[PDB]
Amino acid sequence: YSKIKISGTIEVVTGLHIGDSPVVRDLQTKLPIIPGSSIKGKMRNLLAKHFGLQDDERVLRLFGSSEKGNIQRARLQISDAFFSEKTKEHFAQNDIAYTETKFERQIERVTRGSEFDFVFIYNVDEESQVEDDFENIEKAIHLLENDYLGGGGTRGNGRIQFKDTNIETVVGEYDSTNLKIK
Ligand SMILES: [Ca+2]
Ligand SMILES: [Ca+2]
Ligand SMILES: [Sm+3]
Ligand SMILES: [Sm+3]
Ligand SMILES: [Sm+3]
Ligand SMILES: [Sm+3]
Ligand SMILES: [Sm+3]
Ligand SMILES: [Sm+3]
Repeated sequence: YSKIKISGTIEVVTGLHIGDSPVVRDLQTKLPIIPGSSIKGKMRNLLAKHFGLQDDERVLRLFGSSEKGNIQRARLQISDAFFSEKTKEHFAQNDIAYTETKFERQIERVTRGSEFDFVFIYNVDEESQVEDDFENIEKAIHLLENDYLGGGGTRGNGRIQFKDTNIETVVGEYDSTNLKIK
């Protein structure tokens, strides 16, 4: 019943729109946010499509499902990803813009170079499957990085990168030191 914490940074590589059309924002700070659901759903679709080369246990067990029939609980809890303090300070001091509005309709985007702190929590529901689940999480990441988040994907927008990923057992004594994403 251990929990493993995956934390790191999501960096924007090309303008990010998650919804004339403003980007979604934290109510508390009015700063852009990447919702966990955005991340969850995109990683699920992508990893499903990957394996599909009728659901797959491996996708189900990490992400769960809201769909008919399913009872399987998600091992992987995905937080909202928040505008990093490092980003706020740097952009403030150097008069850098963290959003910009362009014509396609009028579209707000999070600027290249903005970074968000992210956090996944992994529940060890079945000790024998941790290694495989962690390979699959990694694969999901890589697929998201060779794809896109939110809108404007096909015109090259919404490219993000994961980096500085730290793995740590925050509940229980499960030995997670061998685990690595990248
Ligand atoms: Ca570690
Ligand atoms: Ca610990
Ligand atoms: Sm389905
Ligand atoms: Sm095996
Ligand atoms: Sm590996
Ligand atoms: Sm990459
Ligand atoms: Sm991809
Ligand atoms: Sm990376």
